[PDB]
Amino acid sequence: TRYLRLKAPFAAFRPFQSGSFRSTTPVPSFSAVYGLLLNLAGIEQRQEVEGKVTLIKPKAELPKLAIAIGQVKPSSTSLINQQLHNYPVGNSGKEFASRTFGSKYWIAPVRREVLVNLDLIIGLQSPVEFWQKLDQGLKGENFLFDEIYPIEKPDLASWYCPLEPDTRPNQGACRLTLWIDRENNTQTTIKVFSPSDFRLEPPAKAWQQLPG
RNA sequence: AGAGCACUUUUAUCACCGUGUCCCCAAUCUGGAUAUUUUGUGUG
Repeated sequence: TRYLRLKAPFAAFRPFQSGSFRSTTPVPSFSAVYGLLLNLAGIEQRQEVEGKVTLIKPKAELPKLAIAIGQVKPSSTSLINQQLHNYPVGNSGKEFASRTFGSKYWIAPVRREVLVNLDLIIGLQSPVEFWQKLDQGLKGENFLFDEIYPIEKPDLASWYCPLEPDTRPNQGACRLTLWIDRENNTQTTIKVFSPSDFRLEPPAKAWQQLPG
């Protein structure tokens, strides 16, 4: 129905299972977008549990919505190499096995990278109740978001759309994730996405319906 | 409350040492601002 714009000076979207060296994507993943939308709604996550894993999210009940992503200006990236919180991968021993109070004791720096600027025009098709809840949360009683204001109708920009095995893409993102829980599952099938540069509204294929 | 973003860019250090821009030189040589001009006119 109605959509909104946002911007931020710095951002970072680390792909999962990156390993030692971290990376990022020019466009935030769908799951991160959904998490941001849920956080702004003022509704907490369905899971309240603590342990080895803390993403136990059954899909039994969750508001339905369709999400599109826009991009107005390409952004470069930079890298910083300071420190990282290592997880032991070797038998190791000594001091780590002595104290053992949330130890994470071994430390070794490698790398990581961040973005230079972010400005997106996010598109949402949601029921009226969810939009009203968002309005109440924004107006009522990690350097990721700076400010938000709905300027839907003006300020056109490019969009993204999945591509079928034909022709060739340009300036396309590497990987994208729809739904994921950090345990044994099938992850997501569709990975490749490409942008299209045209002024008017995105096509019907651009909108993607999230299972959650 | 966004695929949970911490635990690290950390601790010391003289670009130092000696070194005359020095030694001679002329702005020199001549030239009539010259030629004429009444402060005149009257008052106890």
